[PDB]
Amino acid sequence: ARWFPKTLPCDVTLDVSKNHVIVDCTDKHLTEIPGGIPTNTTNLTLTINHIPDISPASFHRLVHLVEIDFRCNCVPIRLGSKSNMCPRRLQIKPRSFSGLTYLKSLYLDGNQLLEIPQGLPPSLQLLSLEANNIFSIRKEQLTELANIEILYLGQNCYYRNPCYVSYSIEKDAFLNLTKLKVLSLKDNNVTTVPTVLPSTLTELYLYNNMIAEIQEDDFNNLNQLQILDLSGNCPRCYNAPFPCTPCKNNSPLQIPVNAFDALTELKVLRLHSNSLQHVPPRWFKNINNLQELDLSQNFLAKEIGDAKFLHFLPNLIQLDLSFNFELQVYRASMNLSQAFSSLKSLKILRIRGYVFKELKSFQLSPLHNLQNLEVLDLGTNFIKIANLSMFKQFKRLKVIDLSVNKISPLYYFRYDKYARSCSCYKYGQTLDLSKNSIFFIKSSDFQHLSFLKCLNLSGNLISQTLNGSEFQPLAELRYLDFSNNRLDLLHSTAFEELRKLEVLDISSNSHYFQSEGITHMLNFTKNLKVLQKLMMNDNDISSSTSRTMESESLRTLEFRGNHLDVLWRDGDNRYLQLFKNLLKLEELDISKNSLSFLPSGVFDGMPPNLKNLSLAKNGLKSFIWEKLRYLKNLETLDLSHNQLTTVPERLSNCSRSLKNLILKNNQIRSLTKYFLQDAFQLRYLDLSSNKIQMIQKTSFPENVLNNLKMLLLHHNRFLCTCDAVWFVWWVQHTEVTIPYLATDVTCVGPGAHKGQSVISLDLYTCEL
Amino acid sequence: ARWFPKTLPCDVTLDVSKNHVIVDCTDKHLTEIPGGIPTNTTNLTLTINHIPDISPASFHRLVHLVEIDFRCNCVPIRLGSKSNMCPRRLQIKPRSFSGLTYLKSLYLDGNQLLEIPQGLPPSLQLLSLEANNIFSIRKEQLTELANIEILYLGQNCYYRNPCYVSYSIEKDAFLNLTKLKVLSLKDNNVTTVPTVLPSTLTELYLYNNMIAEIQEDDFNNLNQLQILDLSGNCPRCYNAPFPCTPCKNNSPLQIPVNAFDALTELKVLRLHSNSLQHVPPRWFKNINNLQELDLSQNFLAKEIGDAKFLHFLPNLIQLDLSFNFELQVYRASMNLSQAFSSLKSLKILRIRGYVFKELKSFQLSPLHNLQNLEVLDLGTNFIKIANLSMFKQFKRLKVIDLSVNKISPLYYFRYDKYARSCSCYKYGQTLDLSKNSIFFIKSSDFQHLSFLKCLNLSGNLISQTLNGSEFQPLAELRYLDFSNNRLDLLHSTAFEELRKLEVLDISSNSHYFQSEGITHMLNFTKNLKVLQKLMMNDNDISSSTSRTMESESLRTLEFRGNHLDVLWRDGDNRYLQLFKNLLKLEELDISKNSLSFLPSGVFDGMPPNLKNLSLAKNGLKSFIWEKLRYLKNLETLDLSHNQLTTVPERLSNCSRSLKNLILKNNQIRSLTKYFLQDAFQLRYLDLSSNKIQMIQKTSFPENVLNNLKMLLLHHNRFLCTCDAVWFVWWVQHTEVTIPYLATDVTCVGPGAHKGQSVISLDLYTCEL
Ligand SMILES: *[C@@H]1O[C@H](CO)[C@@H](O[C@@H]2O[C@H](CO)[C@@H](O[C@@H]3O[C@H](CO)[C@@H](O)[C@H](O)[C@@H]3O)[C@H](O)[C@H]2NC(C)=O)[C@H](O)[C@H]1NC(C)=O
Ligand SMILES: CCCCNc1nc(N)nc2cn(Cc3ccc(CNC4CCC4)cc3OC)nc12
Ligand SMILES: CCCCNc1nc(N)nc2cn(Cc3ccc(CNC4CCC4)cc3OC)nc12
Ligand SMILES: *[C@@H]1O[C@H](CO)[C@@H](O[C@@H]2O[C@H](CO)[C@@H](O)[C@H](O)[C@H]2NC(C)=O)[C@H](O)[C@H]1NC(C)=O
Ligand SMILES: *[C@@H]1O[C@H](CO)[C@@H](O[C@@H]2O[C@H](CO)[C@@H](O)[C@H](O)[C@H]2NC(C)=O)[C@H](O)[C@H]1NC(C)=O
Ligand SMILES: *[C@@H]1O[C@H](CO)[C@@H](O[C@@H]2O[C@H](CO)[C@@H](O)[C@H](O)[C@H]2NC(C)=O)[C@H](O)[C@H]1NC(C)=O
Ligand SMILES: *[C@@H]1O[C@H](CO)[C@@H](O)[C@H](O)[C@H]1NC(C)=O
Ligand SMILES: *[C@@H]1O[C@H](CO)[C@@H](O)[C@H](O)[C@H]1NC(C)=O
Ligand SMILES: *[C@@H]1O[C@H](CO)[C@@H](O)[C@H](O)[C@H]1NC(C)=O
Ligand SMILES: *[C@@H]1O[C@H](CO)[C@@H](O)[C@H](O)[C@H]1NC(C)=O
Ligand SMILES: *[C@@H]1O[C@H](CO)[C@@H](O)[C@H](O)[C@H]1NC(C)=O
Ligand SMILES: *[C@@H]1O[C@H](CO)[C@@H](O)[C@H](O)[C@H]1NC(C)=O
Ligand SMILES: *[C@@H]1O[C@H](CO)[C@@H](O)[C@H](O)[C@H]1NC(C)=O
Ligand SMILES: *[C@@H]1O[C@H](CO)[C@@H](O)[C@H](O)[C@H]1NC(C)=O
Ligand SMILES: *[C@@H]1O[C@H](CO)[C@@H](O)[C@H](O)[C@H]1NC(C)=O
Ligand SMILES: *[C@@H]1O[C@H](CO)[C@@H](O)[C@H](O)[C@H]1NC(C)=O
Ligand SMILES: *[C@@H]1O[C@H](CO)[C@@H](O)[C@H](O)[C@H]1NC(C)=O
Ligand SMILES: *[C@@H]1O[C@H](CO)[C@@H](O)[C@H](O)[C@H]1NC(C)=O
Ligand SMILES: *[C@@H]1O[C@H](CO)[C@@H](O)[C@H](O)[C@H]1NC(C)=O
Ligand SMILES: *[C@@H]1O[C@H](CO)[C@@H](O)[C@H](O)[C@H]1NC(C)=O
Repeated sequence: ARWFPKTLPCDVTLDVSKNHVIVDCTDKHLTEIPGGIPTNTTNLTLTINHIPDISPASFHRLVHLVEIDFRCNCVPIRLGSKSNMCPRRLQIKPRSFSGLTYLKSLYLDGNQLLEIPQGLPPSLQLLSLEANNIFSIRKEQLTELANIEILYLGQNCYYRNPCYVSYSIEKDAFLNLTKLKVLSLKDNNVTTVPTVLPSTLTELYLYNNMIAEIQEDDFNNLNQLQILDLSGNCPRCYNAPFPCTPCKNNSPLQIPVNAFDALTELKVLRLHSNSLQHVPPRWFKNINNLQELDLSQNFLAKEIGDAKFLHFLPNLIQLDLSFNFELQVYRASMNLSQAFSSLKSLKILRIRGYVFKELKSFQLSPLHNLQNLEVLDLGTNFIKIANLSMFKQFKRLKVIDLSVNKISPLYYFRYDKYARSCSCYKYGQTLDLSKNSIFFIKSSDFQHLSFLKCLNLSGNLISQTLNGSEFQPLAELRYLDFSNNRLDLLHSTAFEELRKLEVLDISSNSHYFQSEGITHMLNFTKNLKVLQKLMMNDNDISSSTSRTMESESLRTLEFRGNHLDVLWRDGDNRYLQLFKNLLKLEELDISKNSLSFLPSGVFDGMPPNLKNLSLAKNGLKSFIWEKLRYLKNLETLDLSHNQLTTVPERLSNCSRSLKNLILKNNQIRSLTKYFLQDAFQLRYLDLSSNKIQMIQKTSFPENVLNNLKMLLLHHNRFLCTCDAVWFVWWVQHTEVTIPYLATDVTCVGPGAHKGQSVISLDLYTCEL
Repeated sequence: ARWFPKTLPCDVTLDVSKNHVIVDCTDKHLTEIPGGIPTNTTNLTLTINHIPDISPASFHRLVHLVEIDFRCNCVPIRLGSKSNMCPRRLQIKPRSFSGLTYLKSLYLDGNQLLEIPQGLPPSLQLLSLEANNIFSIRKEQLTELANIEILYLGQNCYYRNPCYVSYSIEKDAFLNLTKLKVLSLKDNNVTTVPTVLPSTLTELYLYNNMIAEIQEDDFNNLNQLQILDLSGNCPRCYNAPFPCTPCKNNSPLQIPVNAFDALTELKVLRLHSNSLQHVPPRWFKNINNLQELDLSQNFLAKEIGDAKFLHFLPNLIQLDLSFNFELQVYRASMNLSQAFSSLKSLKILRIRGYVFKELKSFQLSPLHNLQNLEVLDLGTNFIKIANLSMFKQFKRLKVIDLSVNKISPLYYFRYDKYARSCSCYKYGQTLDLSKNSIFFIKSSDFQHLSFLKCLNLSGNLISQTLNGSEFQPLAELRYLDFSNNRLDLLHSTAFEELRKLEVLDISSNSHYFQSEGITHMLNFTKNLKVLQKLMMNDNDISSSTSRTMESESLRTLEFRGNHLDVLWRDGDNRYLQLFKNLLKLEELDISKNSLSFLPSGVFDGMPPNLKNLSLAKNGLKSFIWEKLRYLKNLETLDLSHNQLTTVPERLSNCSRSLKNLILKNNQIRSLTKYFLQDAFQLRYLDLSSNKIQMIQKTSFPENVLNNLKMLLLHHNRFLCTCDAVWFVWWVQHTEVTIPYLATDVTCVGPGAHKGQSVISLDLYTCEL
């Protein structure tokens, strides 16, 4: 019971520990900075709005501001919305920030600014001006930034935001920024490394530029540098999904052998897409502490078979040599140099896109005694042959990734993976064979792999009648992803040899379920004694040879994207107890099953401990709410995206345990007279995207409403007449969380009130 | 144009040739028969409504009625809607039909009637009472039906509409119906064939009943019978998708060897699902003219290898022996008796669900000299091996169907396929291998099959880099369905050996398009010199190695379900001419491509003769209508299911050629002042399912409206005030075809008019 309603269209959080008062106005369709922002505001976010200008009046009384995030109020045309394009660039008048003596962070990215804003306070530590039109850096324009530590200037001149000229940086522009630690000049059309840079730099990003050559002294004074990224300078442009201009004569980025001598603290070196043909060992002479090295998207296929530089990297943790294939060559094998054995600290090795026909055990011998190796990624290599038993010498690994290959019996190609916008590994040893050509499996294929905990066979070509003998050696397996295959459940003994199986995914195996009159033994679960979760989504199941699925252990069943409407055809009672004997089942997802109605017997046929039931996206037109009495343990009921027109007369007379009721996206036009009357257990109600006009106190008693963790009412058809007097007052003065109050909890009428938020509604004429 | 607007909620057609006045009130949510039905009405349909009763007032003036179709006004609970269930059965008071002296047809199906309606006129020839609760036939209740020719009484006692007792038919109930030709007692729980039936019967349907035995004299007097169906009496219940009770001791339907002796005119005999183990030749002794024989869903696997009865069927056109497999037996081969060679007239032979491992050439030798054979269907047999070259001896066939098998290098199971509700074959010789396990193809696989015109490899496991050598022998092929495979377009020479290919379907081959950084040669079309149509739907294409697709012959390209939003990413101009060099292209479907906007250059990049463009289901939020000037041959533009808010100021100034404009399912709230001014080529406009409130005369000039073949305005937000005076009058008096006028061209306001049809609107108060 608030005494003064909050009409400000921003979320106001109070973090009393750090004295911070956070005002978040992100994406509120604002054309001006709203009035009434708290005077003690420390963090103000006005991101994704259409405020055309900043002036001394903008933050006049907000003297305690430590951060202003004013991003994307005039986003460049190619990066922004075409339905609501920005007409003019953001105008910043003088003395807008100079009075803010506590300002530490200022983000003005994506506003089409032509110059670095001046009159900034001396307390500023972070300045961000990405995706603007600033492509000439002058020393006089950086004088104000004396105490700056982090400076983002990238994305001011590239294909999604062109400047039509080379980027210019005056000599020693950044040299006297004595506290500068992070400098990013990525995606800027830069032609040379700016010199002299301040020796305090810890991170330097110069990737996706036009730097053809590094001078031997470009990084001579950067003895504190930890991260250096020169990627995308002389890029490898074959199959580039973005406009890509390589260096002439197919030349690499020219780096002198002594260019990194001063970088004794370097931990990360990124040389992705630099068209490199050799990696001279001399580069890493003085770099002893290097931990991450990205050499992907170069022409290093031959170098991988020699790689003498690896002898100088005993502390390297991560090495990436992906997409170094030679065009038009299909190598018979992967030639890894013996030098890989000197990478004592290596945890992750990635060599995708090398392109070779057959993987043999001895080709991985240089990796055999790398004691800290955790990930070996050889995906996207068009490997046709691989004896999986070779991985018996790789039991210590966490993931063996052979995904996207031809084995049978956006990251590397995105322009800027760090661009700013406006899984079974946890089970243990994983062998990922997903998106391969395995059409048939036999026990001998998995010999010597009894240590595996997860096997991903998703997206293979397996059209087999499994009988419980195919995975016999996989005694420790806990997770089997068999999705996107053609499983034929002729035998109820399928998967029974996987005695420790906890999760089975057989989703998207619709092939044999789509053809009429063939056997489907859905009772196969009875033999899996420790199975906790079963997924059989998108199988188009409309028939079954077994009338009951049984399990003493299963807790979760996902059965979405099937045809329970056909199995439960009215007059056919045979499958109304299909899930009844899944005695420990707690979660059942039967959404997207074309259930326009539920026959009588479905609720009585549910297993006894059912907690979360989803009947979403079914086209449900009616629902006998009283039948929820059968589900004595129901806590969550999802009826979203259906065609329901009513709520129960008494929700308490339907379920004594229901905590979360989701009714969003239905056709509800009104609530029953005593809907939530005495439903004291309800903690979450979603009635959003319905057609409710009125809500009276009898339907929504305050003794129930105040207990709610959340109440969603947005996108309804609220009629703001004098009959809505209680609802409007309650919404304005309630502590109960209701999202979208200042953006989509609106009056649709009458007249004057059409389109008006109920939070700003004044109904004084109703009490004269 | 019209002086008296039509306010009747039914469609009224006038067929002056056959002298009919057709009034169709189907599915109009009627609770009473509407007043003002034309007195000359001959055919009155009131199907799917909620009219609770019929009385002498119902058809008082309609003396010229020849047909009353009053079906499904009180559909049985298990067959009808659960959101709007019928409360009480249809009440028919006396003298409702007795005055209709020209009534020839009366359909009262699905109304929960308890007895055969009495007081029917003597002119009645067809009476239909399916899906009612009439399960006792008495001779006295049939005396009124003296001139009846067709009588449907089925579906009155079965699992979807139970009666809880056996069906009763009095002795000789139908005997004195001297003109009865068709009698259907299907799905009725009948225990014996009713006798004596009138000798004038041409068709008798007794399927899906509890008849365990046929007496030798049950059909002794039926010398005019052409169709006899006794299916589903002692059914084969393995994998039945409906409640199925077999005859005890697994006994078949017992048919004496001489039961069909009087049926000299029998053309169709259906013995589907009768658990038959033998087919005695003696059954067909006096049946010389039999044309169709259905013996599917029996236990005739052994009989197929003997089948001496086939020697007595030289005129048989269609033979079905599907789903006769022995449970738990996987035969090595198909044993077809040599007796099949005596089926001289056979055109269609179906033997699905026989279940055998290997198909060999000599197993089909009994079929070699059957000169009229057109269809050989061996689908759903779990065949693992088959030399496709064997079909060189079957060049005369139209279709060889091996669909749903395991070959590698609802019809038979529906309860009642004739239940009443309330393709490349045209190219020539087709070989259907769809839904098989072919993972790799080579030229030799298709040796001796140069005669084929269509090959369906849809839904196989082909993950190959085709290079133009795999289909070398298929010189005459015109249609290749390669959908639902894993095509890898590494080579632009794929499919080039198919020199006569007119249609290529490579839809749903998304596998290799979903993985980043691999080659995709979309320029492969250049080599296909007579290709007319290319389908590459649902491939998730977001990248391409070729910037242009080329073709001198292609007329139709389907590219729906891809990611042109990614290929045409703003700032990337490389693929804006992807379709430009498809010089003869007339139809382009680029719907479902996530195109929230179209970058500049898309329209200029279109090929010159483009006539039909679909941009449906894209989430398009804006559209520069002026760019249609580039498409000088555009005739059809589909912009349905998008988020457009406006129409062009003057459509004629955007396109001089546009004839069909589809804007249904958008967010349009108003039309421009002169929208259709001088749009002389416009013939079809769909503005349905938008949010239009008002339409003024200026937007819709009469010289343009009079050329429209159709104008769709339904499901809008029409505001029926005095400002809508022109629109309301025009809708009422126009001759332009506007569908859904009496069901979904409604006022949403103000007050009194909410929910009212604009056709029934009286605005006389606006002119006083
Ligand atoms: C087709 O006709 C048969 C009879 O020829 C109908 O079956 C009969 O149905 C009734 C009602 O379901 C059965 O009676 C009940 O039996 C149970 C069990 O003994 C008893 O507890 C009840 O009090 C009641 O007496 C009757 O036994 C059963 N007869 C046979 C021989 O099965 C059948 O329902 C009809 N089909 C349809 C679809 O209406
Ligand atoms: C990781 C990036 C992959 C890009 N390349 C690829 N994209 C796609 N789609 N498929 C590919 C399959 N392969 C293997 C391959 C390589 C070279 C040659 C041709 N060499 C012969 C000429 C004389 C020797 C044939 C090959 O396979 C049949 N590379 C592929
Ligand atoms: C047309 C309806 C098909 C119904 N049956 C079927 N439903 C489904 N899903 N898959 C099937 C695969 N097959 C072939 C088959 C038949 C019998 C036996 C068992 N016999 C062996 C004991 C010694 C011989 C094994 C078989 O394959 C492994 N029939 C199947
Ligand atoms: C309010 O602004 C301050 C200052 O810009 C933010 O402080 C940063 O918090 C992160 C952790 O989230 C630290 O890693 C940084 O070192 C802090 N920066 C400075 C300069 O102190 C703070 O996070 C902002 N709060 C919110 C919620 O926006
Ligand atoms: C990067 O800088 C180059 C120049 O170094 C820009 O290229 C020039 O662009 C103009 C306008 O298109 C042309 O008239 C010149 O001929 C180009 N010069 C050269 C050498 O190519 C380029 O546009 C800049 N990049 C971006 C994305 O703006
Ligand atoms: C109007 O009713 C007559 C009589 O019921 C229908 O006539 C049938 O037309 C079909 C198709 O030509 C014939 O096969 C039937 O034999 C005719 N029946 C009789 C009894 O003559 C006519 O089709 C109905 N018209 C419409 C459009 O409903
Ligand atoms: C591996 O590659 C190197 C060159 O990179 C070559 O010297 C060596 O002989 C190759 N060995 C094998 C086994 O291919
Ligand atoms: C696979 O390798 C194992 C050794 O780990 C060996 O026993 C087995 O025979 C090999 N099989 C094949 C097909 O090479
Ligand atoms: C298996 O791999 C697919 C990708 O091919 C991925 O979507 C899925 O999450 C993986 N399974 C698990 C359990 O990690
Ligand atoms: C399962 O099939 C394999 C051959 O694939 C066979 O060795 C095994 O005996 C079968 N299992 C049973 C229970 O017959
Ligand atoms: C599944 O049901 C069949 C009968 O249809 C039975 O033979 C089989 O043992 C059942 N399987 C399990 C694991 O209960
Ligand atoms: C689904 O049930 C699990 C317990 O089985 C619970 O952790 C989860 O919160 C439930 N989902 C919701 C939305 O409450
Ligand atoms: C609870 O609901 C049932 C069904 O609607 C009804 O019969 C019962 O009377 C209700 N309780 C009360 C107190 O009326
Ligand atoms: C074919 O089946 C019949 C019995 O139906 C048997 O007499 C005959 O020997 C069988 N021949 C072959 C080749 O299987
Ligand atoms: C397939 O049959 C043809 C005869 O038409 C023969 O030439 C060919 O060798 C056979 N192929 C195989 C794989 O047996
Ligand atoms: C190929 O078969 C599939 C069914 O497997 C069918 O949907 C498709 O229409 C067939 N292709 C043609 C061109 O008839
Ligand atoms: C295409 O593949 C076949 C089969 O591997 C091969 O014989 C043929 O030489 C290939 N074509 C070319 C042009 O390499
Ligand atoms: C497709 O383009 C490639 C170059 O990217 C070229 O080698 C090939 O000949 C082209 N194919 C056709 C059929 O034009
Ligand atoms: C126009 O082309 C579309 C496909 O883009 C097609 O579905 C439609 O039937 C065509 N209409 C006419 C009148 O040609
Ligand atoms: C559009 O209308 C203007 C004004 O009448 C005219 O100048 C122009 O030529 C027209 N363009 C087209 C494409 O009809």
